Amino acid sequence: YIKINEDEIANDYPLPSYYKTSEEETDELILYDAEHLPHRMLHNWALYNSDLRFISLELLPMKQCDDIDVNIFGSGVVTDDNGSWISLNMCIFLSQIKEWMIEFGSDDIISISIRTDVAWYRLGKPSKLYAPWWKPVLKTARVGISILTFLFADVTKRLSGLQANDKAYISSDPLAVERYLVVHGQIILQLFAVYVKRCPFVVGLASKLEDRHHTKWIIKKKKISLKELNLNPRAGMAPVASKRKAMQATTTRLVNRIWGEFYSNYSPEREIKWDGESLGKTSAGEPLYQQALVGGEMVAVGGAVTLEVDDEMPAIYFVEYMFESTDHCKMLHGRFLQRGSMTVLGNAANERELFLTNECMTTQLKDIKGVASFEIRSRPWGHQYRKKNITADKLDWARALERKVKDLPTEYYCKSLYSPERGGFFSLPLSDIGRSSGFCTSCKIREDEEKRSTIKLNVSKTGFFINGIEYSVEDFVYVNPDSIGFKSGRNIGLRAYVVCQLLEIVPKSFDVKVRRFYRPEDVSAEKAYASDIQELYFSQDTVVLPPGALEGKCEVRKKSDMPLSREYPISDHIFFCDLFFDTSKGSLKQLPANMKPKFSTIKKEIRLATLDIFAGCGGLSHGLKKAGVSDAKWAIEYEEPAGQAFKQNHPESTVFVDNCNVILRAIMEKGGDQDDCVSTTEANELAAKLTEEQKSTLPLPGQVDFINGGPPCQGFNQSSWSKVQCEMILAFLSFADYFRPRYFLLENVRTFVSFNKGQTFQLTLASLLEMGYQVRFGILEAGAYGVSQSRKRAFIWAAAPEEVLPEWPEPMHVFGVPKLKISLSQGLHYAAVRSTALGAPFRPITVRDTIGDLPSVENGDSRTNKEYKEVAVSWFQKEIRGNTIALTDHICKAMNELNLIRCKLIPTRPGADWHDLPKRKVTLSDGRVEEMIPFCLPNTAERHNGWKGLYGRLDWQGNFPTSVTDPQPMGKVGMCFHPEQHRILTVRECARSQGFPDSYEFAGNINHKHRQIGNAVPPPLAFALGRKLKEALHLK
Ligand SMILES: [Zn+2]
Repeated sequence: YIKINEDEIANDYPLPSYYKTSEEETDELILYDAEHLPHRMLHNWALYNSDLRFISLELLPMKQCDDIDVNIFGSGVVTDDNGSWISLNMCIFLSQIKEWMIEFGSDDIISISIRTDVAWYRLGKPSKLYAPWWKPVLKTARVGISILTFLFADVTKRLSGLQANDKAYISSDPLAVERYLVVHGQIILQLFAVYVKRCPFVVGLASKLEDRHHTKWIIKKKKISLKELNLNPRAGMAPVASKRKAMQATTTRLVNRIWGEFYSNYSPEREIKWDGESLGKTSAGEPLYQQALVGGEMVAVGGAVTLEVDDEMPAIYFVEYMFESTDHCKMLHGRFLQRGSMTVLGNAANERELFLTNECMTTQLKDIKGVASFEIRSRPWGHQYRKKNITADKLDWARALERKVKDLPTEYYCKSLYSPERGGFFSLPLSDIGRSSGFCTSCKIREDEEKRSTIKLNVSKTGFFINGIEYSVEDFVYVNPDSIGFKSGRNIGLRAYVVCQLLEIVPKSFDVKVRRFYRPEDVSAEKAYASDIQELYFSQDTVVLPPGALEGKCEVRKKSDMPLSREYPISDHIFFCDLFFDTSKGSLKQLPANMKPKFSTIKKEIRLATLDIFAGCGGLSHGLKKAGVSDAKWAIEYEEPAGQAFKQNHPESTVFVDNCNVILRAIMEKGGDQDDCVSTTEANELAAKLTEEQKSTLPLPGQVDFINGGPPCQGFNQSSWSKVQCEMILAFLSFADYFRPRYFLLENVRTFVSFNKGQTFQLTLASLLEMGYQVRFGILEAGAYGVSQSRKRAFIWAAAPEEVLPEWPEPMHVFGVPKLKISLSQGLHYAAVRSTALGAPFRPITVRDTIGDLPSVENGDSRTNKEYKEVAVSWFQKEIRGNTIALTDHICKAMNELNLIRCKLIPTRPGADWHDLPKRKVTLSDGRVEEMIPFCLPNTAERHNGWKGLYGRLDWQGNFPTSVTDPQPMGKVGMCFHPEQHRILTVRECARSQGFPDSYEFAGNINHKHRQIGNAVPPPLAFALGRKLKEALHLK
């Protein structure tokens, strides 16, 4: 017997996918424990190997065989045989199928059947997931019947002559079609043999199969004897059974109105005389005028005028001041009033809403096309003003509709200042605009920015200014490392800022001489490992640089004067120097006292009551509480293990382990607002079934001052209203609207600003602006703030009109990722923070700095309590271990014997992955011969090839990849193995990768703990945001 394995057939079949199902699954031998076998047939069947990888039916033999090297299992629904035959166009799991059969469809109705060791199985319509592995079998059957209708090289020429119109077309190339025929040989040879029996085509095909021999087998006779247990991978596993029903979200009448209106309107449903007297004179001695006539209509400071434009739509300018030119000219100054449609909002903005901008313009009075009605909205803020705002909104909308019906001029309103450079909508400086004093604040800002572009040397000849930063003699500066003169291995060759001491300014328009400081990583990687992050080595290397190669200023002190407080995400540009590094010998020595280097010399209750929606294990809440800005008094979490973990880590919190929509409905029912609720009847029934004690502790408007959390947006095409109605972002925005918190921090994945052609982001911004918020957005990479796991997160800050929008934390660690840009419109882009790829104050955190001291554990552990065996060595271990003396959650997911063998066979070299496993039939101590190489990708499809990272180890000096949120030791494992040990990353190691302190505790199964760790904002990034918010909170 001759068989062809996956190497040749892999071209036609798609990329290998894996089988998943629900908990409904029963054994097969127990149903029928015991040629003349039961003929039970199958619905929604599927086939797989021992790794639950979908496998073509072509890999099973035709006759009896004593030993079948390839093991194959199946699943489906066992049902009564009805003699269903195919011509064109309770759940069970099978045992090791021993063969398969084509039944001769004399009336062109050929069927499909399989034989396990117990009973026959006729095959019906398969599962939709297995259809890609099902269609090629039908295609080759159609080819076989086409040749049968026709009746070796003559046949190949005949079938190559056919074009793509016929269903039995393969390819016009003789060689490719011959390869296709020889690859699917037995599937045609047996079909021809069951009809001609000794036709030359048959013997030619057999000869070709021998020419492409890949596996021999022995044909035998009746050997049925039940001597197997089940050996099925599916047997014994408990599948995930949640698939929570996406019920319609509970929303307020405002958010629902906005989203429904958007998805229903779109988606697949002259005399120029003055007026008055001058109130003063400008600096240039020009008259200052407040009011003027234009073509019979009015123009005044604080109003808006229109400028004639070439087509398109006229531009609107907010008048700042009016003056008469020296040559008796009527001229005015205005600020650009961007229309809502041209901002990042796009089509999700009202027609009547305009946004102030920093761009200014100056023009003659006679160039005005006309004056448009324009008012500034200053509605009061607070939860108690929501009903009045709703009534005013309805009245204004009715008035606008009435005016549009009678084709009257549109009345505009402005309530936000759109700054794309800062990337957000801010509050209007009502006391700084429309001053009519002849001074434009935006013009002053532009002039100041222009002044921040010149390399000017001060009169003292001992310093200069660059980028608005003053440099002086004896200061400490940053120099780009270049200016001096694998997936895991991202930060493998990136150097931090070169710290230098600027000694003398030598003119050349001048160059600066700087003495060099040497970082620990310059000596060796091991020295950088066992040393502080903020340590510098003194040296006597002086280099001359242009003044444009200086990035900032820092401080350098001794060990005695270093600050006592040590926050983990370091926001202080402070280093300490104690040792001397000699480049000639590379030897570190003590600092001699002969020179005595001139080092740097020293010379409330704002905590906000917090409601944390979708809290999870509490990473964001812990980070914000460590920064002294959040209380985490209330939390809401659907998942039971996540709520348990939150209650474990935050005992003082009040955790609601319930649906967000149900909790919102209960809150809005307690407050007395039922007519403002858009909720399903199921939500009403669930909310009505709540303990009175729980309803007594529910939050109410006025008791919440900070709402934070990340909604689980499904995203992923322009979905209709009936599909976007069930998203949790609507419930989150309804929470924000009803409670009216002073601050609102939304967190989501990087692709949040691109879901549904970016409509979700625009709609979120539109809802937040309709509420009356100041909204800013950005994308932050957690890897640049201390963690060793790259994670890009989109953050949206929202603040009350009278509050201050927090700034974005400055990245302080090197990370090789370009600027993270959000595209607004008109080719404009916004970057939240600078890309610390070519330079940063501190070196990147490596894997060894994170998991280099934890005790070793074998593959699969359950001991949740252990003791440390090695003292903390690096800076990260010392900082994250703290005073903890009991190691918790140091357990790893247990892999089967085959996966353990595969992991042990992976070499402990950087960049190693599944490409390094040897090709050999392995045999674990179970009687199950298996292929060692996990995947068999097609030779073609280069883009769909190069599957690097799967079964991949971690580089010691690399960083944790993004693909370790939920390690899965069944199919596509990914880059999750340990750098040195033969195991998957433990829960504690994954927590340390995200910056979770060793004192943090997780709850639930290992899968639940990993899901909590992967779904939480890193406590480092959360703490950085918290301290930025604390800085913003002290201004007000
Ligand atoms: Zn201006």
